Amino acid sequence: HGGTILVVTGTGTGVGKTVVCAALASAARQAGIDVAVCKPVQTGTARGDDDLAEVGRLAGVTQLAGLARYPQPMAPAAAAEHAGMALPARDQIVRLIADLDRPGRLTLVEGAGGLLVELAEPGVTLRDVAVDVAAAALVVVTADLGTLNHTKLTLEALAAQQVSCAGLVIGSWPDPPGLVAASNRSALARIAMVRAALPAGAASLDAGDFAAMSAAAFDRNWVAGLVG
Amino acid sequence: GGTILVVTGTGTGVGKTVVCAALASAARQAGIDVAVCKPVQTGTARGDDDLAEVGRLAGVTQLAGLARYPQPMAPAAAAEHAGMALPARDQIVRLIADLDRPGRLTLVEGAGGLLVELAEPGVTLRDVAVDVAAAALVVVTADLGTLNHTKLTLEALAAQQVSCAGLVIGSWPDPPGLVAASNRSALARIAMVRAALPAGAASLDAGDFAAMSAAAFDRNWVAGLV
Ligand SMILES: O=P(O)(O)OP(=O)(O)OP(=O)(O)OC[C@H]1O[C@@H](n2cnc3c(O)ncnc32)[C@H](O)[C@@H]1O
Ligand SMILES: O=P(O)(O)OP(=O)(O)OP(=O)(O)OC[C@H]1O[C@@H](n2cnc3c(O)ncnc32)[C@H](O)[C@@H]1O
Ligand SMILES: [Mg+2]
Ligand SMILES: [Mg+2]
Repeated sequence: HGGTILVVTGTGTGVGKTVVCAALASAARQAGIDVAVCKPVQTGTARGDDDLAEVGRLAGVTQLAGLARYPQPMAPAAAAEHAGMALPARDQIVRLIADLDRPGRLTLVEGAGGLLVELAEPGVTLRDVAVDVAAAALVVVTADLGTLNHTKLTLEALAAQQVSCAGLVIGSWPDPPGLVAASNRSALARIAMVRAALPAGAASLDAGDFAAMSAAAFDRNWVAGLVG
Repeated sequence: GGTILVVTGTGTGVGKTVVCAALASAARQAGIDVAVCKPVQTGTARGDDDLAEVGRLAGVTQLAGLARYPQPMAPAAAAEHAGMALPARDQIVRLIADLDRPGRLTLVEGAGGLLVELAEPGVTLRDVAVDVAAAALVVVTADLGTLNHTKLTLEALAAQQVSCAGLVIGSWPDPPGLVAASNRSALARIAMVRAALPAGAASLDAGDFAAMSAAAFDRNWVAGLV
C-alpha cells in the first residue's frame, strides 16, 4: 500500500520548512495529486505558532494532522517539560503518519527545527521516524553563509541511516542575490538538486499569488514524479 | 609528539578564535607550551586576523598560517574570487605535525564549521584531524538551534573516529534566559561542557582575559591535556 511520504526537514530552526511544505503541497495539488500535511510536534502555541494553520492558509490544504502541542517557543523536550507534559512516543508519530499514507497521495511531514531535534523519548528524531515509514527527506536550506557546512552535515546524517535525499529547497531567496548568496546557490546546486528557491516573503503572498508562485517555483515534472 | 586539538564549531561566528585564545591562556598559566595554527585566513581586506587575536589576548607566539585571502567568504569562494587555489592537503597536515612537539598543546582553527572546504580539493578540517590524529573541541552557542547543530557536528566527528574533546559555549549571555540555561543543561547531557565564555570576552585586554580564562576551565582537565 502507501503513497509517498516526505519528511520536510531543514538545516536549522526558521529556514522556511513550513512555507516549503505549503509551496510543494500547492504545486502538487495543482498537478491533481492529493496532499496531506502532518506536523507531529508543535511548540510555541502560546505565541501563536501554528505551522499546520499556515499551510492551510497559503495552500488551502485541508488534510492537516497534528499530535503534540506545547505553549513555550523552545525545543520540544524543553517545551514539554516546561508544561509538565511528556513528548509523544515514537509509535505515536509513526501511527499518525501511517494513517495518512494512501496510494496516490503525497504526505508531507514537518519536524521541529532541524533533523536531529528530539521529537519523541528517548532521543528519537525525525530521521528515526523517516526510517520507520520508509520516507525520503526534502532538506530546506538557506543561502546565507554557513549554509554549506549545515547542509553537508544534514545530508551526511541522513545517509548514515540510509534515508534518501529528495533534494534541497531554499526557503528565502532575495531579489536580487549577492556574491555569497550566489556562490552558495551555485555551491548548493553542486551538492544536490535545488528543486525551488521561494522568493523572499512568499509567506505573505495571498492565496492567489502563492498558488502562482508555487507552480513556477517547482519543476512541474519533478512534482508529478513523486507519486504514482 | 604533544597534544593536538582541532578547535571546530557548529558554524561561523560562534567564537572558535576566542576559545582558542582562552584555552591557550589557561594552558600557558598551567606551565604548558602552546602553539596555534590557522592554515587559511579569509576576510583580510576588512582586516580579519584570527592568529593576531590569539597573539594579543593570550600571548601565544607560535602562530602558524599558510594562506591569506582578501574576500570575506569561505576559503573556496575566497580562493575562487582571487583566481588562486587553496593550499594543498599535504601542506596543512605537515605544517601541523611540524608544530607538534612533546610538551606542547597545539590547537588548529579551520574556518566556519567542521565540513567547510579547507584545502583543495574539498578537504575539510575533519580530514586534517584524521591525518594528524587530533581530537576535536567543539565550540557551540546556547541559542535556539544549538542542540541540532551540535549533534550533527558530533556525529560527523565520530563517523571518522575523530574523538570529541568536549564542548565550549563560545558566548554565554548576560543574563542567560530560559532558552540559554535550558540549552546549557541539555548540551551537558550529550558531551562535556568545558567552559562557557562570557559574552564580550574577545574585547578584553590581555590581563583581564588571562584571569577570565584561568577561571573558565577546570584546572585538572587543562593540566591533563598534555
Ligand atoms: O518559526 P520557527 O520558530 O523558526 O519554527 P520552524 O523550524 O518550524 O520554522 P521553519 O523552518 O518552518 O521556517 C519558516 C517559519 O519561520 C517563522 N518566522 C519567520 N520569521 C520570523 C520572525 O521574525 N519572528 C518569529 N518567527 C518567524 C515563520 O513563521 C516561518 O513559517
Ligand atoms: O569571525 P568570523 O567572520 O565569524 O569567522 P570565524 O570562523 O573565524 O568565527 P569564530 O568562530 O572564530 O568566532 C566568532 C567571531 O565573531 C566576531 N564578532 C564579534 N562581534 C561581532 C560583531 O558585532 N559583528 C560581527 N562579528 C563579530 C567575533 O570577534 C569572532 O571573531
Ligand atoms: Mg515551520
Ligand atoms: Mg575565528
